[PDB]
Amino acid sequence: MGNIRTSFVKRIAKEMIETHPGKFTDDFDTNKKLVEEFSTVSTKHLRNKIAGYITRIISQQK
Repeated sequence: MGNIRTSFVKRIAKEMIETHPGKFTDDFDTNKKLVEEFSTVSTKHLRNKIAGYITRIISQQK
């Protein structure tokens, strides 16, 4: 096996979301704008995974 390496991405997500408590609106558009109003992640297509990640956390949270 090797290293896991994924928790750091989760930390970036936290930093991005937690800067604005507009959380748990369980909509893709909401999380989209939530990401775009902050955005601290490199790689433009990686933003997609971030937006989906938020939505995923939210849907499982409820």
